[PDB]
Amino acid sequence: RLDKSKVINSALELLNEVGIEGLTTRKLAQKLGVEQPTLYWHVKNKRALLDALAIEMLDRHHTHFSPLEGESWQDFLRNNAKSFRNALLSHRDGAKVHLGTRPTEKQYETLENQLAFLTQQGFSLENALYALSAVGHFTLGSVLEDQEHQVAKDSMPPLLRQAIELFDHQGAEPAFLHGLESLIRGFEVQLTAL
Amino acid sequence: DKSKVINSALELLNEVGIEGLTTRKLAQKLGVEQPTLYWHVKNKRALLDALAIEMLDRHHTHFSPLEGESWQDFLRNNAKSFRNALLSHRDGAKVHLGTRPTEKQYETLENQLAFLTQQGFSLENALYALSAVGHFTLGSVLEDQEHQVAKTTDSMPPLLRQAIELFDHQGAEPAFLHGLESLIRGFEVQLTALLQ
Repeated sequence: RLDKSKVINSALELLNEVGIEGLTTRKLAQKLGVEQPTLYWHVKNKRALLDALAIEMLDRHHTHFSPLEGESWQDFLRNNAKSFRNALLSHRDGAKVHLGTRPTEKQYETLENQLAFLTQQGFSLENALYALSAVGHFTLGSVLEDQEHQVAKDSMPPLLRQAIELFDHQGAEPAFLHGLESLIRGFEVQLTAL
Repeated sequence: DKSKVINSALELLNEVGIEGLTTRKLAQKLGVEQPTLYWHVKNKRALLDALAIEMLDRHHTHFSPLEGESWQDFLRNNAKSFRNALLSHRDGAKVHLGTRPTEKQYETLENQLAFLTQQGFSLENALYALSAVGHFTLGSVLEDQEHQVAKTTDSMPPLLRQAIELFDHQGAEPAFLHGLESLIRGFEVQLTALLQ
């Protein structure tokens, strides 16, 4: 298994060194000191590699995937999103690596449980689904922006000036927590109306 | 001319996707030698910038409020407009990712912040509201297009089985519309707060 090999740690390191673009099975094979047929025996192509990496990031850094019992659905959602975000930021291009990942048998177990929890709070199955996907889409989107501008990082109009300096002083986390609260609060308003 | 290059580049994108897309492929698609194309597009990053910008010119048409329009309706129409641009071509959302903004887009950002503040939103609330909508929209189309690529419901657990079956029936749009409303309500609640 990849479990008993240094393939994942070696790819994770290469990822940090060159990013998802420069990460190829060829370079990984050279990093490992082996030729390609042997790396192929461990993992078949870059997509299968990224999948494994995505899941390792989740395994290592995605703490709050199911709700603490007694925890409100609002709290579950906040902490789930923060936890997913921490996973995506744990490595370079973590969000791009996640994109296109095939959920595992466990990720379905975990997503059945999440749907069970919200429907118990009076979300229709539809709205539970939409709620988790909106939080997920928002978070993925944020981290993608964030990670693309970690790379980049008067006559000017006041409002634009204020908005730029805002992100220099405060970074991306307040914007993240703000959008997350806008979502959770919007769910409450929507639930109430329906 | 550049119109020929861009239209041909858009076709190639639809044919081969963002990953198959190269300036080499584009040159041998067009009539021309690679150094000829170079003067239109330096490299893949420049090509992708040009395509992202073209999808926005063509389809992202609701970047400023049409006056009379409520801030809510503007935010809706802006987000749907933006989504249309990303969905207009294969891998549009990935093409958009990592494009730097033009001076015009910054000029647009000024106007939008001015507009939302005029409704009573703090600048910080204006700014974070706009990013939330943009980030939600981008993330949606990404996983949507990413899911479109996918080409077993009856083997998986009860609720999830029903949930995904629901997703296939009513495609991706309803989830997007609903999440867009949720952001808008969250914003409205901020609007009615004694202290933003």
